Parts: sequence; C-alpha cells; structure tokens
Amino acid sequence: SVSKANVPKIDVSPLFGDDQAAKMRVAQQIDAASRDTGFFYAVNHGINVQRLSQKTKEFHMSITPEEKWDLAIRAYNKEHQDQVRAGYYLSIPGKKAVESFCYLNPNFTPDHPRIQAKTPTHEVNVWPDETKHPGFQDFAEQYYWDVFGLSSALLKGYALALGKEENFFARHFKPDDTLASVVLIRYPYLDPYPEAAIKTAADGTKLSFEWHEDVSLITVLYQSNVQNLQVETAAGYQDIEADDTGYLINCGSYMAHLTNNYYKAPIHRVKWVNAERQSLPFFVNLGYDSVIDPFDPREPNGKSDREPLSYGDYLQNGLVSLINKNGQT
Ligand SMILES: CC(C)[C@@H](NC(=O)[C@H](CS)NC(=O)CCC[C@H](N)C(=O)O)C(=O)O
Ligand SMILES: [Fe+2]
Repeated sequence: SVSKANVPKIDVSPLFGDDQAAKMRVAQQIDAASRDTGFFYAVNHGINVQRLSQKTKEFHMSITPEEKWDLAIRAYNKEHQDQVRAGYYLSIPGKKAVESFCYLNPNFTPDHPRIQAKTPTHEVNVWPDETKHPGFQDFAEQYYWDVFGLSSALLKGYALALGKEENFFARHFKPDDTLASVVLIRYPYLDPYPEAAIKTAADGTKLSFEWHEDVSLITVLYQSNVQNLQVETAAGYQDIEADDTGYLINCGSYMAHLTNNYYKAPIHRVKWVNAERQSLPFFVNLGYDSVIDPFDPREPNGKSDREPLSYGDYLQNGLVSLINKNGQT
C-alpha cells in the first residue's frame, strides 16, 4: 500500500505585491512545507502553462534525427566538445526512452565575459533552424525570463520564511550571470516499452529515474497531468499527486547546505509510467562566484560551522555526480 504525500497548494501571488503581512503568510506556508515533505505546488503564478506545453510538444514531435545530431551534447556527438550542458539529449530506440533539450541563460553569448574567459558551466545555447521551428527560440527565451521572474518571487518567500530580508537569496539571482537551466523533457508512450529503460528499485517499484537530491537552490517544475513522482519519508516513499496547472517546488542540496539541513533537499524518484508526458524543470542556480554564508536557523545566533561553498564549484561537482550515480540522461 503506497500512501500519498501532503503537498499543499500555496497561492504565491502576494510575493509579487507590496502587502508585507500577506507575504509573511505565504512565507509561513513555504516554511511549513519545507519542513514536512519538502514539496509544495505554487498556484496563481501567472505563467501561461498551456502555451508552454503546446509549444514544447510541437518541438518534440517535429524534430528529426538530422536535427538531433546537429544539436546533440558531447555525450552523443564527439564533435560538440563545448556542449556539456546545453543541447539535445537523445533517446536510443529500444534502449533509452527519455529525451530532452536543455538551454541556459540567453544572455550567454560569444561576447559575454564568462564565455570569453571559458569559465566552466557557462555555454552558449544551440537552437534548431528558425525555418523548421518558427517561433520556438523566441518562445523558449521568453519562457526563461517568465520562470526567472516566478523564481525570484519564490526566493523572496524562502528568505522571509528563514527570518531574512527578502533579497537574501534573490540578490544573487541575476539575469546577467545566472547558471539556471530549463530542460524540456519528453517521456514517451512506447509499445513495447524497452526493458533497458526501466529500473527496479530496492522496494520493487519500477522506475524511470532513481532516487536523488536535486542540484539546485530550488527546483521549479511544470509537468503534465500524469502521476509519476515519489518523495522519500522516514516511513517510505509517498506518491506526489500531479497538477498540470501549478508548479511543483522543492529545495536542492545547496539550500540544505546553507541552512545546516534545516530545509532538507528531499529525496525523490520518478516511477515508470507508460504514458506520453512532459517534465519541464527550471533549476534555480546562482552565479558562478555566488557565495552565501551558511547559517543555522535553529540557533539563536544562527552560527554554523559549515564552510561557505561557491555556487560554481557546487554546480560543477553536482552535475557530474548526478550523471555518475543515476546515469547519462
Ligand atoms: C525529476 C524531474 C525534474 C526530471 N529529472 C531531472 O531533470 C533530473 C533530476 S532533478 N535532473 C538532471 O538530470 C539534471 C539536469 C541538469 C542540466 N543538464 C543542466 O545542465 O543544468 C524528470 O522528470 O526525470
Ligand atoms: Fe529531482
């Protein structure tokens, strides 16, 4: 018998306003969720998720093998040595079902100083041909800034929840240098479904992606309406109900580090379900040099003995570790 996780729906609209007490009431709800299962749905967020889903589906269903090779990351195309993060992550017919397209900050151009310095984790996005995918790049870049704006507001909520001024996290989340990424993931319907793409957990559950903590400050996720996620609790895994009108929010391991595990990064996994669906995360990453001094909200003085960790070092190590543990996606 698998139980269902308590995942509250939080109206985040006050975080865009100037009613300070209303913002505190949202923060209290974020705090409560972050100390319980670690997940909540953000509702009344203002993002046109219908258009997001439609445009993503048009892209996934119309891109051809030729185009996928041309956009592929270095794991799938040895010619693209500069594409570790950004580009197309191919499926492998009969072996690997999932495929995805990842893009980074649109402001990362050949002229950007971090690109000119060849700083790790910064890359210039690759895009399909405008004539084959009209409006796709325009849509995707605007979506990046829309979800950036929602994420900025959420970070104000997290700061207030922890007793800090509302710009405590957001001041490090800047359009000019954020390492945040969008991933447009297609999980396909397949018949027969390749057995190599199904993992069996210790408890017998069939999975598409094994247990992990997120490499992020927070993760801001839109998924279509097919139940798939489970969160670990002390009493075992619990199902997270789907909601295709809201964003599912959780903390990543950078938040756990800087709060001395007061807000844990929830361990979660993806159940195998044979259904055509979309999983569209935005990983809220800071800048390469961003450092937040850790603190412990449990102590009156907030003192922590944990070392400050540069976000760039955290991200570089975290991305590689996730591939080594859970496989190349
Ligand atoms: C659980 C979902 C978020 C999704 N999984 C995922 O997106 C998983 C686990 S959080 N994430 C990753 O592989 C990290 C992608 C990082 C990205 N290439 C980048 O360079 O920034 C899924 O549906 O499998
Ligand atoms: Fe995750």
